[PDB]
Amino acid sequence: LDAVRKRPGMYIGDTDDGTGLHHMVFEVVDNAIDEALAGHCKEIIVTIHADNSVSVQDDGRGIPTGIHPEEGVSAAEVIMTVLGVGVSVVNALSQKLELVIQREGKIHRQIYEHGVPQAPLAVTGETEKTGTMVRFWPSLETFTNVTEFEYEILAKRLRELSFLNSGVSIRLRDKRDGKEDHFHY
Amino acid sequence: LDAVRKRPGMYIGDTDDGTGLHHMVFEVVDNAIDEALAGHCKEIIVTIHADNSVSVQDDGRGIPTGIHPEEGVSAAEVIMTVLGVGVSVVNALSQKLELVIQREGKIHRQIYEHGVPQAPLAVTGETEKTGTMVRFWPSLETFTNVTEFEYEILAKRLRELSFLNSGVSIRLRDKRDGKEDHFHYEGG
Ligand SMILES: CC(=O)c1ccc(O)c(O)c1
Ligand SMILES: CC(=O)c1ccc(O)c(O)c1
Ligand SMILES: Nc1nc2ccccc2[nH]1
Repeated sequence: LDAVRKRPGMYIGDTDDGTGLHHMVFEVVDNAIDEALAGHCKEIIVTIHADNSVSVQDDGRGIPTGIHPEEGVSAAEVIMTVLGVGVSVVNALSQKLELVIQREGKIHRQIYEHGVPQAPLAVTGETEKTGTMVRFWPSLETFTNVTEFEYEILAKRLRELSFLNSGVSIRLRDKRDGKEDHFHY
Repeated sequence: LDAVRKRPGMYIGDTDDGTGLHHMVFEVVDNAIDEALAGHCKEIIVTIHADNSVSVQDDGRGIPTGIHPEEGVSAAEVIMTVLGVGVSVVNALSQKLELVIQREGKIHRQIYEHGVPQAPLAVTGETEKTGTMVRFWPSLETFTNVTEFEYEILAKRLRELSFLNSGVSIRLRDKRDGKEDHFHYEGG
């Protein structure tokens, strides 16, 4: 991931004018859409939190949790840490990232800081539901000037995606001012 | 460097009791002694700064600055970013690291933060002198509990090192209180 950390702008886009900041959300949403497509309910929830983080949930199968035979770590960790530009870019440029996977009757959790896992992916409980959730806090060392998520930039792109991905429900929620939308074709 | 960032304790040692913290200085000092040994004058200066950073400088040839054919970056950057334990561990576990190389009449400067170079190695000026200087700020995200450099730990070790490295002048300076030492054994 140091190649991404060296030149963030080349992977995510301009880190000063707000282009890169919002692309972080869109990269995560692309992965959530693929997961939503192969599930049953087919819904995604993008939430802007009051502390300037964004969470993207899907209700799909849950991304794979088993150990990757080559890398020797969880398959999820390989997705989050190894080089669509990839969510590993988003992880590398996030001062914190929380991963939650609901799969095969179990809830799995992992925390990253600047792309570095704080511990191995771990089973934290039981559940009937399935899906994946990523909440990330953009690194304020990387992202300058425009540091706050504008609602309408996200709403605009998610609207475009809802037409292209006709089977998927996309909800957008802003916890700062209570604004919300529901894009579905 | 992510392998070091994943488990800092495995590379630098205990990051709570202060032993790992001081190992950061001694790893850089071992590289400075290697560079000093290649010259004739051979002086090293270790300085504890008032902001709890430590600088280590030598007056040797200066570490290589040319672009590495495979890696596509300066040889200096390769040394600082590719995995004693190596300086790349020190760089990875420093919230800031400043590199200054004087070589072939040119001053070269580069800044790192948490192992990540902020720009490519750059010729910023001219010089009659040669040598390498590394100044690092230990990462407070990694190093907990004991976060300040004890003068006595460094002074004791540098004194021991002086007797193994003949002709190498080792100066220790503490800018917090003005305390300084000069270890120079000229045996053989
Ligand atoms: C990282 C990843 O693969 C991913 C998949 C689904 C998600 O809902 C998400 O937020 C991230
Ligand atoms: C890391 C390295 O090669 C190095 C060489 C000389 C030095 O004086 C120093 O502080 C570091
Ligand atoms: N603050 C901060 N920035 C970092 C960049 C890479 C790895 C760890 C880091 N901690």
